[PDB]
This record gives sequence, C-alpha cells and structure tokens, in this order.
Amino acid sequence: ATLATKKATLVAALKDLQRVTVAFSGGIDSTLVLKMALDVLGRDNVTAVVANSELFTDEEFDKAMSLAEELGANVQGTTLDYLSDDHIKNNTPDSWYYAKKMFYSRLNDIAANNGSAAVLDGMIKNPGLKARSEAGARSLLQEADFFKTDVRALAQELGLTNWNKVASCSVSSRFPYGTTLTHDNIAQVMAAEKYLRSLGFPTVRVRFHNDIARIELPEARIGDFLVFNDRVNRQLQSLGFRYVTLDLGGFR
Amino acid sequence: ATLATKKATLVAALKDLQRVTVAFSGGIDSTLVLKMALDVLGRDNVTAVVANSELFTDEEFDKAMSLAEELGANVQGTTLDYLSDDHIKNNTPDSWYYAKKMFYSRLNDIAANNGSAAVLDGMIKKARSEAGARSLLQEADFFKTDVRALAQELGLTNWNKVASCSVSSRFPYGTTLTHDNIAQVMAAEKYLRSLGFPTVRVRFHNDIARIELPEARIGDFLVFNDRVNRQLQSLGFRYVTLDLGGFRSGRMNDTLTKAQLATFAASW
Amino acid sequence: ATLATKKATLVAALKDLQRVTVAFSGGIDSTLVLKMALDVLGRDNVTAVVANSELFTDEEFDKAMSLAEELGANVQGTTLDYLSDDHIKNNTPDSWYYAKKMFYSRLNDIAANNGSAAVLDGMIKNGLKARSEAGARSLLQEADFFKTDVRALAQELGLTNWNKVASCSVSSRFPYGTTLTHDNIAQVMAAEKYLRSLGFPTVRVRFHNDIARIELPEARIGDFLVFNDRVNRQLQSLGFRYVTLDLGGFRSGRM
Amino acid sequence: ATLATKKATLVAALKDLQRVTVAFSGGIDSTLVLKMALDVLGRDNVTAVVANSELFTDEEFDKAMSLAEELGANVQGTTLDYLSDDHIKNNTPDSWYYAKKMFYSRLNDIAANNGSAAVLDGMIKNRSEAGARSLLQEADFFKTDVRALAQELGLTNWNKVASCSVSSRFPYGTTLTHDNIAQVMAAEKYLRSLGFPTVRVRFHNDIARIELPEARIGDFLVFNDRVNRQLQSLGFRYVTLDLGGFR
Amino acid sequence: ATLATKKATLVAALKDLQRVTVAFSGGIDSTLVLKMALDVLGRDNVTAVVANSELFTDEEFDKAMSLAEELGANVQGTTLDYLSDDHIKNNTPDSWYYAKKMFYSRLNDIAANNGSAAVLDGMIARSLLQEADFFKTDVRALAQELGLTNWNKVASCSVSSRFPYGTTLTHDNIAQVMAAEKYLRSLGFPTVRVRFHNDIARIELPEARIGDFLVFNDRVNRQLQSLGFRYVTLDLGGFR
Amino acid sequence: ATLATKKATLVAALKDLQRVTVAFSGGIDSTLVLKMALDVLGRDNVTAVVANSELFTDEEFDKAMSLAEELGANVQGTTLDYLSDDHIKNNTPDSWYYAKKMFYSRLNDIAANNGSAAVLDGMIKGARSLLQEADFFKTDVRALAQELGLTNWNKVASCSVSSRFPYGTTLTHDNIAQVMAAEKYLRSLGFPTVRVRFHNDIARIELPEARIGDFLVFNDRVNRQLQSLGFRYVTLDLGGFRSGRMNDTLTKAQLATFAASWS
Ligand SMILES: CC(C)(COP(=O)(O)OP(=O)(O)OC[C@H]1O[C@@H](n2cnc3c(N)ncnc32)[C@H](O)[C@@H]1OP(=O)(O)O)[C@@H](O)C(=O)NCCC(=O)NCCS
Ligand SMILES: CC(C)(COP(=O)(O)OP(=O)(O)OC[C@H]1O[C@@H](n2cnc3c(N)ncnc32)[C@H](O)[C@@H]1OP(=O)(O)O)[C@@H](O)C(=O)NCCC(=O)NCCS
Ligand SMILES: CC(C)(COP(=O)(O)OP(=O)(O)OC[C@H]1O[C@@H](n2cnc3c(N)ncnc32)[C@H](O)[C@@H]1OP(=O)(O)O)[C@@H](O)C(=O)NCCC(=O)NCCS
Ligand SMILES: CC(C)(COP(=O)(O)OP(=O)(O)OC[C@H]1O[C@@H](n2cnc3c(N)ncnc32)[C@H](O)[C@@H]1OP(=O)(O)O)[C@@H](O)C(=O)NCCC(=O)NCCS
Ligand SMILES: CC(C)(COP(=O)(O)OP(=O)(O)OC[C@H]1O[C@@H](n2cnc3c(N)ncnc32)[C@H](O)[C@@H]1OP(=O)(O)O)[C@@H](O)C(=O)NCCC(=O)NCCS
Ligand SMILES: CC(C)(COP(=O)(O)OP(=O)(O)OC[C@H]1O[C@@H](n2cnc3c(N)ncnc32)[C@H](O)[C@@H]1OP(=O)(O)O)[C@@H](O)C(=O)NCCC(=O)NCCS
Repeated sequence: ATLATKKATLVAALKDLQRVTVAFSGGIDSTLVLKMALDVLGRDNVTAVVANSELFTDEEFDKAMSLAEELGANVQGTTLDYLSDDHIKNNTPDSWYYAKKMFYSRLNDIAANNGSAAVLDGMIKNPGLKARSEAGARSLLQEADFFKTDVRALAQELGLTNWNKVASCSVSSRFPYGTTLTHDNIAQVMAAEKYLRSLGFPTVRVRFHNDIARIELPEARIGDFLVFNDRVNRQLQSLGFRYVTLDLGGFR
Repeated sequence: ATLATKKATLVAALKDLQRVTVAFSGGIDSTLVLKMALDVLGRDNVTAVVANSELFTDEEFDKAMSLAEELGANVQGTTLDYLSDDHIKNNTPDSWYYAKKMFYSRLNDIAANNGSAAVLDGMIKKARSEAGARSLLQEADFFKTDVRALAQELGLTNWNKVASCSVSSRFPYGTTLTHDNIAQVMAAEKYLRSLGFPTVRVRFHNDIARIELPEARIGDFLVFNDRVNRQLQSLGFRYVTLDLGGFRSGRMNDTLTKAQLATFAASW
Repeated sequence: ATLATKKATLVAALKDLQRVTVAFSGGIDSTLVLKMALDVLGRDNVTAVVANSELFTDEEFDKAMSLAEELGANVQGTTLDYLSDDHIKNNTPDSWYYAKKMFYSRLNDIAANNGSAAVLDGMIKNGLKARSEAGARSLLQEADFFKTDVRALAQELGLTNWNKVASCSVSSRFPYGTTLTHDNIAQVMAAEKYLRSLGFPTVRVRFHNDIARIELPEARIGDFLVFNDRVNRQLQSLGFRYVTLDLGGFRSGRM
Repeated sequence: ATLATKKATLVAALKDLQRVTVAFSGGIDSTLVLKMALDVLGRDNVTAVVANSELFTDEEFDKAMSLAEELGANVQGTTLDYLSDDHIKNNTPDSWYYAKKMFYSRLNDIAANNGSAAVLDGMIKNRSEAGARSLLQEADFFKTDVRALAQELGLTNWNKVASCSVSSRFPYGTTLTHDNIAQVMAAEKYLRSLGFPTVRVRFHNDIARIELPEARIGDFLVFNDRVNRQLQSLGFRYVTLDLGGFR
Repeated sequence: ATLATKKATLVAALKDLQRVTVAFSGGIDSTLVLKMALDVLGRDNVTAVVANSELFTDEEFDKAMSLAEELGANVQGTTLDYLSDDHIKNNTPDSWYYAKKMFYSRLNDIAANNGSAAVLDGMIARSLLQEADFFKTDVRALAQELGLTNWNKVASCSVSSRFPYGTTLTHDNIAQVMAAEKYLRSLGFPTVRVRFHNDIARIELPEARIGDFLVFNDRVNRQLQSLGFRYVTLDLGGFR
Repeated sequence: ATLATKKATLVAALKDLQRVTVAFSGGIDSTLVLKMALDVLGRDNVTAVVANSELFTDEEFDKAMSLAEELGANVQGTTLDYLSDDHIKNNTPDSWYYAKKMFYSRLNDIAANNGSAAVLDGMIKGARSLLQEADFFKTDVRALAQELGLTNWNKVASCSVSSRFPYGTTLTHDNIAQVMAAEKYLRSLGFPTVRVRFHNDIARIELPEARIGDFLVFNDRVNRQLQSLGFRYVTLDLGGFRSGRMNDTLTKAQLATFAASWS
C-alpha cells in the first residue's frame, strides 16, 4: 500500500526485464520511469525514445530530447508520419487510436532492433489504452499502482525536480471531425498558437475552421488581450487565415 | 448650376410625366421625390410603392409605410420573393443586379396597371435603365447637399436616418440563403442592437457567427460575452465569435498596416 | 424685452443693411445670423463666408461649408495665412487678436468686392477690439441676444442642425513661446485627425517636441487600449519619437 | 393614425380648453405639450409650473425653469412638501399614490387660482390621473410620435435623462430622512459629473450600492478610487458597484 | 547566517527533541518542518496533524492531508469544533485568541497521548524555522535542495474575517460565503473575499484584477444570488 | 554541446583559477557563477562582491547581499561613486563604458588584496566571464541553475537607473531619487516590471503591454503621486516596455526603423 511497496514492485519489474526502451515525453511520469530504469539497469541497457511528428511541436520534441540527455540517458529521436494514415489524415473520431497504433508499432520496431525486452511508457493509475495493450507496451507505474501523488512522492525522494510542466495536446483537436489535416494547415495552427503564447497567453487554442481562425482563451485573460487584437488579426492573416476571431465562450 | 434651376428641372420633368409611381424607401432622397411629386401633381396622380422582402426587416418596411402615409400619399405595399431567383438564393457576386431587376420589374407592373407614365426612384449623384425607371434627382444633378437643402426648404424633417443594408451582405458568396438562416442573422443583430450596439453585423459562416463591432466598443462589450454566446447559440449557431478586425476592417489602421490588410483582402 | 422684440430689432437692422456678408463658422450663433439674413434679405443678397486656415481643421471647414449650403445660402470659402503674422507664429497671448485682425480684414475685402453693406459675425452678449476696429457688426449682441435667446429663436426658425463641437486653434497644443511651424502644425493636425477617426471626437495631441502627450476624457481611456499600437506607430510615422497618454486626462494641466 | 391627425386632435383639445396650466418637468413629453399649448393658445393663456421638492434634484428644477422661459412661457416654480405626508416619509409601496395626490392637488390649486380650464401633463400612450388632462395620451401619441413632432417644431433642448424620485434609492420600510436623501443626492450628483448621466446610488445604510448601465461599467474603473473616497466622505462606510447593473 | 548554519541549527534542535508532533497546514513552511523532522527523527517518531474545521475550507484540509502523506509522514486529521466557543460563534474581536486556544489544546492533547516532546509549527509550541532565523527566501532554498516541489500555494485565512464583528456565525452562512469564494476562485481569482452583509455580498478583489473580472459580472451575480444573497456587489476599494 | 560538457568546461576553468572574486549582482547568471565557484573551489577560496552605487537601488543591493550569503559565500559590499566621473554624471552615450571601467577597477583592487587570481562576472552569450567561455546561452544557465537547485535570484532585473535618463541629461541625487521613488511606488501597486523614464517635466511610464489594461484603475493615484515627486505631466508610453518585441512581423520591422532613427 505504501510508496515503498509500490517502488519495490517497480524495481523488481525493471530488474526482471533487464533491457528496456522507454517512450519518453518529458512529463513527470516518463521522467520517473526513465530515472528508475537508469538507476536499476544502467545507461547501456536503456534507450529513451522521443517521437517527432506533425501533430506535436518541435519545441516539445527539443525539450524532451534535452531532458533525457540531462537525466543521463542515451536518447534517440524517431519521426512518425501520422498523416500517412487516412484515419488520422481525415480526423475521424477514431483517429486517436490509429495514431497510438503507429506510435507503439514504431517503438516496438526500435525495441526489437536494440534487444529490448519491452517498451515502457509513463501511464499511471488514474479506454484509450487499447493501442498500448495491443502492442505489448508495459506501463510499470500503472502495474505498481502509482497514483499521481505517488509519482510526486517518488520524484521528490529521488531528487527529480525538472520535467515538462506543459502537457502536450495533439493538434488534431484544433480541427473539426471530418476535416482533412494537411502539412500546411497544421503548421498554420501551430504558428498561430506559438505567436499567441509569445504574447503571454500560455493557455490557448487556435481552432481551425477553413478560412476562419477561432481563438479560445481563458475568459479572465480576454480583457488584457484587447491590446493585441490588431497585431493578432494581421499576424494570423499573414499565416493564411481570412478571418481571425475570438470565441466568446472562452477556452473549452 | 443653382439649386433653383435644379428644382425647376425636377418640377418640369414631373409636370410632363403627369402620373407617376414612386419607389419609396423612407430615405431622405425618395422622401424628396415623393414630396415633390405630390406637390407638383397632386395625391390622385401619385402612387408610392414600398417593397417588403426577406432581405429587409419588417421594422424598416413598417417605418417606410408610415412615412409615406405621413406625407399624404396613396401608398401600396408589395412583397418581393427575392429567393426565387437562383442568383439571389445562392448569393452570387451579381446577386444585387438580379434583385434590382426583380424590384424594377414589379414596380413597372404596378405602374403599368395604375396608368403611371414612369417609375421614379430616389437615386442621386443598372436594372433601372433596362426597366426605364427615372431617377429625376440624378437627372437634375442633385448631390446629397442639394437634397438636404431642398428637403429643409420644403420643411421635410422626418425620414430614415439609418439606411439599412440587404441581409445578403451577412452571407459569404456562394452560401445559400434560406428563410431560417436569414431569420437567424436578423434576430442575432436585433439582440445585439438591443444591448446598446447600434452598428453591428452578424456574419453567417454556417455553424459560426462572426460578430463585427466598431473597435472602440469591444472593451465595453466584454460584460455581455457570455449572454451573447448563449443567446446566439440558442438561435442555432454552434460557435459565437468576435472578429478581431472589427467592423469595416482596416479603415482605422495606421497607413502601413492598412495597406497590409488590403494586400491580404485582395489576395482573397 | 421679449424674444419678439429682439427678433424685430434684428429684422430691422438686416432690412436697413440690404446686402450682407456673413462670417459663418457652423456654430449655432452664426447659423442664426445666416438664417435670419436669408429670411429677411433673400438668398441673392447674402454671401456666407467660411475661413479656412492652418490653425483649424479641414473637417470643420468642410462641415461649415456644407451647413451653409444646406441652409440655402450662397457660400464662399476663403483661406487665411495666419502664420504670415509674427504674433501668431510666435504663439503669444495676443496672437488671437492678430488672427482676428487678418480674419476681419479679409472679410472686409470680400464685402467690398460683392457690394455688401456690412460684415456680420455671430457674437452675442454675456477680445472684440479687432471686430470693432474693422467695423464688423454683431447684430445678435446689438439686439441683446443671450445664449438662451439664441436657442429660442433657433427653435422658432426650425434650426436643428449646427456644429455642436466647436473647434479651437491648434496653437493651444503648443506651450507659449514655442514657434509654430508648418511642419509641427501638420504633425499635430494629422495626429488629432487620426485619433478622431478612431472614435474619440474630443482629443488633444499636446506637442512636447519629440514627445506627443495625448489627452483624452478619462471616461474614454479604457476604450482606447485596442488602439495603443496603431496610435503609437501612426504618430511616430508623423515624426514623434515617443507617443504617450496623459494619465490626468483631457485638459489635465492648464497649470 | 398619422402624426398630422394626432397633432390636429391635440390642437382641437387645446382650443376647446382656451386656458391651461401645464405641469412642466423639462422632459421631451412635457416640453412638447408646453410648446403646443403656447403655439395654439399664446403666452398669456398658458402657465407653466415646475414643481421643486426634496425627492427630485435641484438641478432638474433649475433646468426646467430655464427651459420653460426658453419655450416662451410664463413660468412659476412651486415647492412640494412630500415628506410632510407620513405615507411618503415611511416609504411604503403606496408612497407613490400619496405623492401623486399632493402633486396634482398643488397644481389644481394653482390652476383654480389663475382661471385655467385644466391642468395638463405630459403622459403619453404605452396610468390616468383624473385631475389632469394627458392630451398626448388622449391623442394616442407614442414616444415615436413625440420625437417626430418635436423635431418638426424644432425642439432640440430638453432634459434627456430624468433622475426620477429619490425614494426609489431606499428600501421599502425604510424611513426617509433629510440627511439620507441629501447623502444619496450628493453621491449621484458626483457620479453624474464624472460623465455617467444614468446612475443610482442605492442606500443600504452603511453600504452604497451603485447601479450603472452595464455597457458603462468598463469605462467606470478609472474612477473607482475617487468614487470610493468621495462617497465615504459623504458618510458611507463601504462603496460598492452592483454586478447586475442598472435596473 | 549561511543556509548551512540555519539548517544545522534546526537539525540540532529537532535531534534534541527526539519525538515530535507537527502542526501541518500544507504551507511551504510547515512542509519544510515536516520534511526536516522526518529526515532527522525518522517516520515512526513524527506525527503530522492537520486540523479540520468549519472556519477553513475542506479543500485545504484534503490537500494538506495528501501533501503530508506524500512526504512520507504518518498523518492524523483532527476535527475542531470552533463554533462551540461563544467568543468564536459571536465573532468578537477577541475570537482569534480562543480559536488558537482550542487548536493548541487539541494538538497538546494529541502530543501528550503519543509521547511527543513538543508541538511544532511552521511560523517563520515552538517554530524552529523562526528560531533558526529562516526568511521566506531561505525556506525556498532548502525546499528545492530537499527536492520539495509540492505545497499549498494559496494560504487561506479564517472565514471569520468575512463577517463583521458581533455577527453570529452559522453553519449556513459560513457555507454560503465559502461556496461563493470557491466559485470566484474557480474563475481565475485566487485572492478574493466575499464579505457577508446579510442580504448583500460585497466582493473584494485586488484592484489590478477588477478589469479582468467584468466578463464574469452576470454569472457571478446570478451564482451568488442562487447561494442566497439578494444583492451581489463589488467593493470599489478593492481587496483590503 | 551538451550541458554536461559546458559544466565540465566551467569546472575545469575554476579549478585552474584556485582563488576567485565574483562580481555578484543577484541575477541568475552571477548566481550560477557564484554557486559553481563555491562548489568547485570551496568557501575559503571565493569572495562575492556586490557593488552599490548611486545608480543601484539599495533594495537590490540588499537582496544580492542576502542571496550571496544564502548560497554560503563570504560576501562583501562596496560602493562606487559613479557621479564623480563627468562622463557618467552628464550621461553621455559612452557613460556605460566609464561606469564599467570604474566597476572593474574596484573589483580588481579587491582581488589583488584578497589573493584572487581573477575577477569573475556573469556575462553570457582583466575580468573573466567563464559562462561565456564555456558557451553558455540563457537556456543553459536556466538548465544548470535548475540542476543545482538554485531557486532565488533577482527576477525583477536590476538595470542602472541611468537608462531612465536621456543622453545629455545631468544625473543628480534629486532626480535619481525621483525616478527611483516613482518606480518603487509603481511596483508597490503590483507592477514589478516598470520604467519611469525621465523627461524633465514629463514622466513617461513603460509597462509590459499585457499589464496596461490593468493599470487604468491606478491612473489618478499615479498621476498625483508622481506629480508630488516633482513631475509636471505623468504619461504612459503607448508602445509599452520593450516596444516591438511582441509585434507582428511587419510592425516589429517598422518600430525597429523608428528606434534606429534616433540612434
Ligand atoms: C499515448 C498517446 C496515444 C496519447 O494518450 P495520452 O494518454 O493523452 O498521452 P500522454 O501525452 O499523457 O502520454 C502518456 C505517455 O506516453 C508516452 N509519450 C507520449 N508522447 C510521447 C512522445 N512524443 N515520445 C515518447 N513517448 C511519448 C510517455 O511515456 C508519456 O508519459 P508522460 O507524458 O506522462 O510522461 C500518444 O502517444 C499518441 O501517439 N497520440 C495521441 C493520441 C491521443 O490524443 N489520444 C487521446 C487519448 S483517448
Ligand atoms: C435599389 C436597389 C435596386 C439596389 O440599388 P441601390 O441603388 O444601391 O439601393 P438603394 O437602397 O440606394 O435604393 C435607392 C432607391 O431605391 C428605392 N428603394 C429602395 N428600397 C426600397 C424599398 N424597400 N421599397 C421601395 N423603394 C425602395 C428608393 O427610391 C431608394 O431611395 P432612397 O435613397 O430614398 O432610399 C434595391 O431596391 C433592390 O431591388 N435590391 C437591393 C439588393 C442590393 O444589395 N443592391 C446593391 C446595389 S450595388
Ligand atoms: C470671431 C473671431 C474673430 C475670434 O473671436 P471668438 O469669439 O473668440 O471666436 P469664435 O470661435 O467664438 O467665433 C465667433 C464667430 O466668428 C465667426 N467665425 C469664427 N470662425 C469662423 C470661420 N472659420 N469662418 C467664418 N466665420 C468664422 C462666426 O461668426 C463665429 O460665430 P459662432 O461660431 O458662435 O457661430 C474669429 O473669426 C477668429 O479669430 N478666427 C476664426 C476661426 C478660423 O480662423 N478658422 C476656422 C475655425 S473652425
Ligand atoms: C408625475 C408624478 C405625479 C408621478 O407620475 P409619473 O408618471 O411617475 O412621472 P413622470 O416623470 O412620468 O411624469 C409625467 C409628467 O408629469 C409632469 N411632471 C413630473 N414631474 C414634474 C415636476 N417636477 N414638475 C412639473 N411637472 C412634473 C410632467 O408633465 C411629466 O412629463 P414628462 O416628464 O414626460 O415631460 C410625479 O411628479 C410625483 O409627484 N411623484 C412621483 C413619485 C413616485 O414614486 N411615482 C411612482 C409612479 S411610477
Ligand atoms: C496557527 C493558528 C492558531 C493561528 O496562527 P496564524 O499565524 O494566524 O496562522 P498560520 O496559517 O500562519 O499558522 C502557522 C502554523 O500553524 C500550523 N497550522 C495552521 N493551520 C493548521 C491546520 N489547519 N492544521 C495543522 N497545522 C496548522 C502550521 O504549522 C502553520 O505553518 P504555515 O501555515 O506557515 O505552514 C491557526 O491555525 C488557528 O488554529 N486559528 C487561527 C486563529 C486566527 O484566526 N488568528 C488571527 C490572527 S490575529
Ligand atoms: C556591470 C555593468 C557594466 C552592467 O553591464 P553588463 O555586464 O552588460 O550587465 P549584466 O546585466 O549582463 O550583468 C553582468 C554581470 O556583471 C556583474 N554585475 C553587474 N552589476 C553588478 C553590481 N552592481 N554588483 C556586482 N556585480 C555586478 C554580475 O556578475 C552580473 O551578472 P548578472 O547577469 O547576474 O547581472 C554595471 O555594473 C554598470 O556599471 N552599469 C550598468 C549599465 C551600463 O551602462 N552597462 C554598460 C556595460 S554593457
């Protein structure tokens, strides 16, 4: 029941596996898995893998690569071509599952090639985990009954203080279901959001409605936002939008 | 030349025509034509026609009807079905012309049936030329200042100060107008006007409403965001948005970014 | 004295003059003078004159020209070169008087050339030496019109339209002793014209050399925020180095 | 039906009366009635009356007195004693009835003494007083007809925003006093001078609860601290803004 | 006063006390005392006590309970019945004294019963952080140095301050104020007071946030009316 | 390349020096240098110096003094008389160099007297800037600072008050105090990043643009406060603090032209 029993379950699971490939995103969870894997198995027995793709930003990729490096892991980036799957390309309500399918298939290929006994990810005890289970990836924190409070507890005891505090969210969510994602309109959404964040709005969505951008901001930020209206209008128009709008309902 | 000669040209054209039908909107221009026609020819020699349609509000029609009655004209309301023309229903870039054609075709029928010698409208300084409609203020070289001068001299003080625009302008070209989405746009704009924003547009982008406000009002508007969101969603929009460029985008920008906004708008 | 008596005095004075030139600004006072002149003497015996100059906006000039025509007057624009007078150019407390002198001197020339018996202005009762020295007549003042009598006769004549936002000389944007130049005048005039175009009809761009100090009514400053960057860049393109908003609001100083 | 017909009804009614006393408030409605009475009957057959009282601002009284002269009327100010009636002083939902009673009783006394055939007020269509003729209402004037006829007569000057009876700033069952009335009156006068012509300072003893039109609240923030200190110096302990806005 | 001297001063003081009960609120300060006490004395010689009561939010109790368990302490919740004291119930200007009395009496009773030598708190009943001359900045230095990243960042105050002196506190009106403030915080205003004036709610916000609040005026008016206020108002003077 | 190589370059340089004096301002950069020196060389081999002057707020001098001791350094404050140099006093465009010149002369005097092999400062991307030598950019400073557990540094970054005065304006104790008091007042209202630029009878306030909407409630109090400090007109710069950094690409280019026109 205690953290010590949970940690022990995690330690013994790693020792049994001996050589692992870690799906590393930079979150606290996969940071904890990667640190435990390094401490239990040694740097030559752990491969940290960070996936680059069109649905996530270069900034989050670069941050994860640097964090794995900082922890002392051998880290390798791999590029996924999500738009090659028609379910993802056409953004069906099922697209998340096919992206997860391609993700775990790639990490399995890497693990098969480096002699790893398993792919590990950072899933915990809190569905969407269908793709992981189908590929055989192990969520050791979940197996060891780690809740979020235990992750923080163990991180503190191990002296981990550095991880990515901004949880990534697939850009697919900026597009209505049935809308076709392209290299161009994905980049236009990410470039628009990057500009808005640089203005001091870290929580933002630029929702894509063909010629319309619909900006979602937390409502308590909209009053301050007004000073930027025209600069935002023209910037996002130079990115290719015809109309730049603010959702009166706010973020979500 | 002088105002006096311009009036005399207008009087002489009316005297020659003897019996006229006047396209009356309630604006100052058609108010001047109707007042002049009544003064020169008499009530029994004038028919004022006010057209109702789906592209304009019943409030504007009712005001124009009441204004024509106030002048003492025999008034005839007529209803146009603009949506029966596929150019108008599908909102093509030439949709305005087919509306003009259908408008002047109805007025010609009314004038032919009541023995008028011409249809008159209030245009100043075209489906009208093909229809044979006469714009006597334009023929007599009246500019807007001459209209105002003659109106004041005739003692005309009551007219439509707000020239309202066809609801067609709220729909992108190629979007099909329907009875429901017209009513949706009209009710949304009416609600926003009732909140204290008399200059407003609710542009229709299917499930998105894109609200245009004069930019100096956007700060005041924030207090109403949630009520406007839920109101326009109850009218049938899924998403309710405020255009960051405001109403008449670019007209208030600095020189450089006004040119930039026009370079963008002309790329589209 | 009743309003009818004040009107009859004014009517008799116009009748005696037969033909007049009216200095017309578009304000309610000169609108009343012009309308009465038109009613008593007829449009052919009245010339309305609107003076254009560097110290007042083209918008107020254009409005006054349109208003005089809407009243039914023959109207003539005339341009004064105020900056040719060193008193006006050096922006001293007597500059206004020398401007009035050049104003009425021009109006006298117009009146002599069209056969008018007098120049009329819109002054009423409550710096008029230049008017008196020039022999210009203020018939509203002569007939004991106060501002309430002006409103009453305007109502009786059906006058409802005039310029309610009376313009003041751009010289007030410069501290005393600052030399007015064509360049710095145009800089201030263009800055204020832009700000009015944003929806702020009451505004001052105070000139502090490389600093512009914008005065707005305090109840409007919240509305202004959406325009900060465009106003900043617009006014720098007009030549200012720094574009600022006075926290004290419209006419914050005066002291 | 037409404006001209309603005007003609008004003209005929005035002609029949020959001599009237006009309850004049300075609003557009009583401005139109007063001007029509003067135009049909002449200055010597019209008496304009402006009622001053503790429940309406001295500023509106002064404006109306000046406007009545501007319209061409002989004008008489009269001061009403609303707080001398216990029904009004104790501020019940029936207070309105007793104030109207005293108002029309005074105007009727004035009219009896100058030989008027009636007291006229500015009530319009869209509620009847028996002791006064509301000729605009009898002639079926709507607010739109008042404005159209006003423009046609060249009337442009009237009180555009009536402050209305200060009794509405106090809860029912609260006793009105000269002190608390004065406190509310001075508070609203200050807020109006800042550029908010439509405002209420609702009285909750040590709390002031300010009602502004909601579209004005964003502009108001620049004044928060000055209003707070001013209304505290007038005697409120806490100065607040109602989040619901005006009404 | 190097960090090493201040830490060593505290280390020696804890070591001398052998067995401790920690008044733990979830703030960074009591978080520091608890972590240090556990490290110096061991888990089985430290009991963290978090007080539940009507004058503080259930959210703050749950977070502090969770945070202390997260650090590895044996944690014990205790319930104080503040409203049973007539001074607290009637909200006298002296009520604060009687509240502290029951709090330290309860913690003293807990400590005597489990063999603790003292009750410790996190003030910067002994405050060893205060004795070691800890400022807020050096507390921060040790927190990172010990790997501490989680604590209660918004230290609450007693709900009594929302009522004028002499007002009777009730279960209903406390719940009403507490619910109103929870709603306003959920909108993005972590520093707020809903001051209780019978049928009037008077909201205090930091003055620099009042402009941001306007978008919420109508929802807040109607929300707090459904909680029982007749009028919902914003204090023009701001928070305090 | 990697953060570890950069740290190792820094470690090797400190070991080589053996005894150092650290110019410590309280910024994250000089905090990183000081912590590294202490960890590599030991407390008895490092002296932290915080320079006070008429151009530095006493509050920032105190904060740096407290942070250096907090890190475990022997720390010594010293005051420079910048206003005794006519180039600094009359605020010429070269004032920056003469202030830095007098700064480094004082630190060199201290290092010669304490047996230090060099003076170290926190310069990044005979004074040594070891962070710059080891190729540290701002991202690497933040990353290493996090790794050592550094949590305290001056987040509201000190600049010389001279930057509030136009070139050619004479700095005095009175007008410096006027600027410092105006800025301290604004910080007390909740605006930690602020400049009160001095234009004789005009104060021109620079705020981050995302805060200007919040400022409206304080307009009258700030106007009256700064007038009592001696300004005639109290104004807000419409371009804000660090004008241009947040603009769209076109207008950022435009404002970069405007700024360059006054250089
Ligand atoms: C796992 C996945 C399917 C998304 O599900 P999710 O639970 O929302 O994803 P998370 O971002 O919480 O990632 C969980 C773990 O996956 C791994 N992971 C996620 N993104 C990764 C990346 N780019 N590189 C390597 N590992 C990655 C990590 O081990 C991570 O743990 P952590 O971020 O808590 O430290 C994602 O990997 C994917 O490929 N596509 C996204 C599909 C989606 O949006 N699903 C919605 C859930 S119904
Ligand atoms: C007149 C019309 C043909 C449009 O042309 P337009 O000249 O730009 O439109 P206007 O509104 O200025 O019409 C001018 C005159 O038409 C007449 N008119 C307009 N609407 C009228 C109505 N509902 N009933 C009767 N007459 C009407 C009036 O004489 C009016 O004079 P006014 O200045 O006093 O209002 C219009 O009546 C029509 O049939 N369809 C409008 C569709 C559209 O969008 N047209 C754009 C033109 S670019
Ligand atoms: C009258 C004058 C001599 C100064 O005296 P003043 O009473 O302080 O100035 P005012 O602005 O009140 O002008 C009073 C009258 O002068 C006349 N006047 C003022 N500006 C005028 C102009 N531009 N053209 C014609 N007449 C003008 C009008 O009769 C005006 O009456 P009104 O404005 O009350 O209707 C004035 O003519 C002058 O000096 N300059 C005129 C303004 C100008 O140069 N340009 C345009 C101003 S918008
Ligand atoms: C007029 C009164 C008798 C009540 O009637 P009301 O309809 O509530 O008030 P109104 O403001 O609509 O008054 C209507 C007309 O009364 C006359 N009137 C009102 N106040 C007047 C005053 N101070 N002096 C003279 N006439 C006055 C005017 O003719 C006015 O027309 P106008 O203001 O539209 O131009 C009011 O003056 C009074 O004495 N007491 C009102 C107190 C109250 O609580 N009323 C609640 C009723 S809803
Ligand atoms: C501690 C107490 C007795 C008063 O102290 P205070 O200075 O007002 O409040 P603090 O929150 O600073 O309490 C100091 C320490 O008490 C302890 N403490 C406070 N509330 C606690 C709780 N609910 N459970 C356990 N320990 C608690 C903690 O060690 C805390 O340290 P930290 O908050 O700095 O991390 C208070 O907790 C109490 O029981 N009643 C409040 C009395 C009051 O209203 N006082 C008004 C002051 S004039
Ligand atoms: C050192 C000085 C010259 C600032 O120049 P700088 O090197 O560009 O300034 P930085 O902000 O990069 O600081 C560099 C380092 O100098 C040292 N330093 C600066 N001010 C210091 C002070 N008052 N006391 C001690 N050390 C100080 C610190 O090591 C500092 O590291 P930091 O990044 O944590 O602040 C400054 O002391 C001075 O004399 N004037 C400041 C303004 C100026 O005109 N500078 C000209 C130099 S470009």
